[PDB]
Amino acid sequence: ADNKFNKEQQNAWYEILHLPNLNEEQRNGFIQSLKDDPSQSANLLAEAKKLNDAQAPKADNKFNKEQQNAWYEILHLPNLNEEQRNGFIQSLKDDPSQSANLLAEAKKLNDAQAPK
Repeated sequence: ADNKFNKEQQNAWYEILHLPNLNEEQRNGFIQSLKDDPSQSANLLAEAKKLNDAQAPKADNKFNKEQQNAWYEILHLPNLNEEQRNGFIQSLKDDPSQSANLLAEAKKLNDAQAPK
C-alpha cells in the first residue's frame, strides 16, 4: 500500500471529508479505508458518493412537483459548498413558494463556480 496520497487520492480524501450526507460512522470508515489502502480511492469515493446522494434530506410531503424538483436539484448541485447549499435549502423550507427563484439563484452560482 502507498505511504502517501498522490494528487488523485488527496482529492478523493477531501471530497469524502466534505460529502454532506454521510453519517459520521460512514465518513470515518471511508477516510480510514482510504488511509489504509490509498489504491482503493476510486472505488471508495464512488461508494461514498452513492451513499451521500442517497441520503440527501427528504422533501416535505406538502411540496408540489415543482417544489420537490427544485429541492432535489439544489441538494445535488456539484459546484456549491455546503454553506451555500444549506442556505438555499433553509430558505426553501421557510417558504417553498420561492423554490423557483431559489433554484435559479443556486444554478447560476453552481455554473459560475464550475471547474474547467
